[PDB]
Amino acid sequence: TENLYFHHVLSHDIIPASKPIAEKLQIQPESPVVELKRILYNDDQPLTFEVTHYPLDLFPGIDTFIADGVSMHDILKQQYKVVPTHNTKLLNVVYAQQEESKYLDCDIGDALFEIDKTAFTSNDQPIYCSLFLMHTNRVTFTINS
Amino acid sequence: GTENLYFQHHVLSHDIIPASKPIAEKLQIQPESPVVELKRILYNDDQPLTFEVTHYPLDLFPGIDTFIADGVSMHDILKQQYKVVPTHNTKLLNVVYAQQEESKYLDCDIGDALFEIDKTAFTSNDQPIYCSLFLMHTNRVTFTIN
Repeated sequence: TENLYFHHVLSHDIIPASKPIAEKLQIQPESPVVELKRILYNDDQPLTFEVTHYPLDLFPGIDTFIADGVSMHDILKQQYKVVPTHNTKLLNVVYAQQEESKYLDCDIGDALFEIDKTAFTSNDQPIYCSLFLMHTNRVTFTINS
Repeated sequence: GTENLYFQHHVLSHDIIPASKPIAEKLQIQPESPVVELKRILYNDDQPLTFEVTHYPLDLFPGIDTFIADGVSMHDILKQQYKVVPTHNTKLLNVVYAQQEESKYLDCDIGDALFEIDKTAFTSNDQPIYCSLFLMHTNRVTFTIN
C-alpha cells in the first residue's frame, strides 16, 4: 500500500552491452552503453532501485551529464533533441540478490516487482531501457482502463 | 516471460450472499446487500492460470445468477439482459499469499505468492457495476503495459 501508476545516483559506468541489452536497444553486440544505477526513496525507505542503459552511440557523452538531481529526460531533450513518444513495459516478480538486498534494504531471496521498460522515440526507435525493482511488500500498482 | 496478461473458463460456484464491507464499498451499495459471488477458473492448458471471484449486485441486476453457466460471457449477459456495457475500470495490482481455497483451485502450495488484480468496472455516470479479484500464481504470468 503505496501506489505506483501504470533520487540518488549510485553509479554510472560505461560498459559493453550484454545480449539482452543490445537486443532491447537494437544495437551491435558489445556496444558501449552508460549503466546508470539510481535509488528512489520515499521516505528514507528505498522504494525503487533503477538500472537504466543509454546507448553511447546515440547519445555520445551522455555520461558526463549524470549527477544527483539531474533529470535525464531533460538532458535527452535539451542536449540531444530527443523526447520519448511511447514505452513498452513488462511486469514480473524476481528474487533479490546481494546487490538488490543492499540497496533496497531487504533480505537476499525477497520477492521484488521488476518493471522492464523500453522507451522509444519517433519511428519506433529505442532510446534507453530501464529495469526498476521494488520490494513487493512496499508498493501497489494502479491501472486505470 | 511466461504467459502474458496484457494490462490496459469453468464455473466453480455462484452463491447469493450478503455484501461484505469492502464489496459494498466498492459497489457503492447498502451494507449486506445481496450479491452474486461468481467463482471461475481460467486454465492455460491443464494449468490453472486465473482464479476469479466477481460480485454482481442483485439490486442492479435482478436474477443475474440465473444466467450463469460454463461458457457464458457475463459481458454478453449484462449487455443483452440488462442493456449495460462497461465504459471503464479501475484496477489495482498487489501480491497476496495463497490460503487453502486458492491453493486448491490454482494447484499450488498454501502460502505461495500470487498476483492479485482488484478490478471495479463502471458504466455511464461513473456507476460501479461489478467487482472482480483475479488471482494468478507469480511463477506463471508476466504482465505487459504498453
